[PDB]
Amino acid sequence: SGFRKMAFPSGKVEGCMVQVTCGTTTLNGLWLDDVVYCPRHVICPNYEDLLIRKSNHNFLVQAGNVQLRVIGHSMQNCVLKLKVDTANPKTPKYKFVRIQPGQTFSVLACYNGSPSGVYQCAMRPNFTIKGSFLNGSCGSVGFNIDYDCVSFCYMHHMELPTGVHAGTDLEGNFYGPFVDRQTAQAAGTDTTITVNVLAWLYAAVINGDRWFLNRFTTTLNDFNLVAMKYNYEPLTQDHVDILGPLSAQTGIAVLDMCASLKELLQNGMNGRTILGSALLEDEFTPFDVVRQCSGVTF
Amino acid sequence: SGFRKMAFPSGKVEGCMVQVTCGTTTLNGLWLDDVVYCPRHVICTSEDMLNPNYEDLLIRKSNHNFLVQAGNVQLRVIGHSMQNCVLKLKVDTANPKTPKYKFVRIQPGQTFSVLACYNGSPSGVYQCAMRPNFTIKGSFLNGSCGSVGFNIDYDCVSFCYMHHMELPTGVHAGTDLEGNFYGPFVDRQTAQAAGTDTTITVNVLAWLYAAVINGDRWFLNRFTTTLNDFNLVAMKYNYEPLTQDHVDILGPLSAQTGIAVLDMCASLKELLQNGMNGRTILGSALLEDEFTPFDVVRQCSG
Ligand SMILES: CC(=O)N1Cc2ccc(Cl)cc2[C@H](C(=O)Nc2cncc3ccccc23)C1
Ligand SMILES: CC(=O)N1Cc2ccc(Cl)cc2[C@H](C(=O)Nc2cncc3ccccc23)C1
Ligand SMILES: [Cl-]
Repeated sequence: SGFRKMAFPSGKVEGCMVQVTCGTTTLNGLWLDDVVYCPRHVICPNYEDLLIRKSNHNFLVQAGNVQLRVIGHSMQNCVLKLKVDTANPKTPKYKFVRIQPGQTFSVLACYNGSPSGVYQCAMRPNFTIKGSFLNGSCGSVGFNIDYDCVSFCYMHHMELPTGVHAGTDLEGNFYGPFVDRQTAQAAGTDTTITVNVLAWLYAAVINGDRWFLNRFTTTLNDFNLVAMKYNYEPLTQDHVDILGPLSAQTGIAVLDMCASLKELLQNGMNGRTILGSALLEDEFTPFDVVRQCSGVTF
Repeated sequence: SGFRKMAFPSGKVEGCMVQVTCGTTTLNGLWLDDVVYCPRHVICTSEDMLNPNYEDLLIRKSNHNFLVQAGNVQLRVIGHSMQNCVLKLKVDTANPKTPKYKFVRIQPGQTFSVLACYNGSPSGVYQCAMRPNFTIKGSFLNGSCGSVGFNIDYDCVSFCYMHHMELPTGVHAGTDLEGNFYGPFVDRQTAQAAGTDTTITVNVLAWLYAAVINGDRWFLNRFTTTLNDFNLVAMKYNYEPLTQDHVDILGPLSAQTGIAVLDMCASLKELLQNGMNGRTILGSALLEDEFTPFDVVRQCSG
């Protein structure tokens, strides 16, 4: 029993965190094989013009108390790829994956190439992450651990005026309509990840919380009309199919749980809580619920 | 900016997780140097659990009865001893991944990270607080026994909890790394119940200071309170009494924000009375109590 916002074990990622210094700028790098990946704003804009003026010895890379010598440098979108002489012995089995909004991942927050914390995050529908980052956190990575392979999905670049965070996949492609420079940028209007709220309602049912259940069901269209009114993401047939295992395990049809969410959206919690929360939680995917309520290890 | 329930990087702890098997029972062990620490109930059957004489059960065991597995490598148990409710399995290999570590016993309200494991394999990390009733609100399934709670301060891992059992209310009970239980619990299947829980007041105030540091000031008021009047109100909402130690501990946050601890107490009294009125504090509709004053300073400064 119990339901916590759980992150993947960070160990495999910790062995990849390095410090990247270029001029006065210090941020984090991800060292995989003989390449160090970091936000290209470390050189700061005409990034091709700024990069051509740099030599390899301008980038000081530090792995623990050991300096790595940079032998090459190239830019891929908004990421700088610093070729180094030493291949990281702690390099795990890894993939670079771009995630979709609503998908969750763990963030290993670092300062000066040193991991300080791990937390669970969701890619908001507005392509921002509600993270916890201070200055120096740039280059901190987001990941999922699939069996023994680390899927790198996020590299932190900046903080938006509302305190939310923006970053790229490991190929330098930003999540959202953001750019890596000091200009007027704002996070768009956010929405609730519906499939994730339903998944968390199934996790509450598995944990004995059933007060919100009702005898009612709904059509997917009737629910999507209600969801749109509360700034909830449209629920697709794919989401309904994805919730299938949880629906079979609890005996509550996805549209039956949708009718519960409909009543929670119109009537509220009425002083009650679900899994210790007075708000409907949307940062647990259906897979996160199955992994935590069945016990998958890495 | 931002405030998250943040756990410590688990890597140092992951390199210590092993699987301990005794007959049919399988649980996790913490391998530090040449010793594997695990709950002593690994020697028990499900029947024995009501009234087990652990000294009697342990004297009947030999070293080769304990199968210890570190990854895909079986470790050879060369000795065994019991220290309170922990079994210390001396092994023939010192863990090369052994970090700088300390065994620390924590007080209620203190927080720590939990690396939940099954079969010596880490599956997740989350943040926890030792409840005032000496239980932890964890996320644990069968086979999680032996999972550890820790803090990482600088480069040293402070081991503070080892998971032993789940109480009937879904909450968890365990020991420090010396085998001493937190709370009036025993490693037995006897009728045990978690006492009435209370909110860790110093932690709620710390989280209100974190909200102030992050620009949330809606809940502040023009009032102050005496410490005694705050506790008289706090007790009515099942909040832990706030001591002068707590007031002193909140000093740095009070200085940083400019809001006296007893003024922050007056805000809390008002939030208890009024509720949130559809508003949130740090993305939460409830008053959060699993962030200590130390956690807030570390997350809001470095
Ligand atoms: C002065 C400032 O805030 N910056 C401007 C900026 C613009 C564009 C890009 Cl790509 C990066 C950045 C950096 C930036 O967002 N850095 C930071 C990242 N994550 C959290 C932070 C929390 C407090 C401060 C900085 C943080 C630096
Ligand atoms: C009732 C039961 O399964 N057990 C009886 C018991 C009594 C005393 C001691 Cl010290 C240990 C234990 C074990 C126990 O609590 N194991 C478990 C630990 N953490 C979460 C669990 C979640 C579901 C099931 C077991 C869990 C086993
Ligand atoms: Cl303590």
